[PDB]
Amino acid sequence: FEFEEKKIREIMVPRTDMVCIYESDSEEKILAILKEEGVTRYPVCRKNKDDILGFVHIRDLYNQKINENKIELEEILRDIIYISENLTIDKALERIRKEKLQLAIVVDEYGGTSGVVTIEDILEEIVGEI
Amino acid sequence: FEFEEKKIREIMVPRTDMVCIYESDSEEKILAILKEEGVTRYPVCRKNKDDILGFVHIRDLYNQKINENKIELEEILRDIIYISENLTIDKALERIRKEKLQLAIVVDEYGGTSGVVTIEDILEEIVGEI
Repeated sequence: FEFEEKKIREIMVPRTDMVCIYESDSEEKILAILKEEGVTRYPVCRKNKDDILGFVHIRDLYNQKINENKIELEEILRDIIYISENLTIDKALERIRKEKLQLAIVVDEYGGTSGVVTIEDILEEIVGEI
Repeated sequence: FEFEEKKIREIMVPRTDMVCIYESDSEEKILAILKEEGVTRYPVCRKNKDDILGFVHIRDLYNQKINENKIELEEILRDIIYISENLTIDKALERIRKEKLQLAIVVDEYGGTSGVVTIEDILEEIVGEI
């Protein structure tokens, strides 16, 4: 019940803690962050965290590097959806479920990135209330 | 180069640290461990960690519970492969890549479970050496 009134803002990884791979990051930096972080899907940014280009999956990154000794982000870049931070957790699931994606960029009232949230984060929260 | 002589034993989650969902676990216990552990794919065991039935993915578990208020493991159970702990990391990748799976149960010289290893664990190790 509590997740019908509860906003996505409450369970997102906030902008400051979100890890973006920037298109200009070195390959060394990318592997260093994939290794430290325990995470499978990374948003890719141009310049700043408000210009999201899409996301990438860790397996794709590693297969590029292993097979060719070069990471080409554009060739493995996968689409994201944007949702408002005032969307309730249940309508978020409905939405992301409908679009067939696992990852949402969460957007503030000024059209900036306020954070990021995963389909699992959202299911984890809902099954909580049941 | 070092991963051509290096065994899977060296990068597996060992038996003792591996988390198995047992077929007889309560639903409460399952959600409690999915929540604490930061992990997407869980082996399912009957009785002990040497009788692996397959594995399950966290999204499937959560969708069962949310949609029906009941977890039925058999209906979401996905196949695993077994590899020897003396397989080298490169032949492990070849093997798991060939079978189209993301998760291997690693087996000792007595036919027991010595641990578990993921495709990402293995790519993470290989790109290390390059």
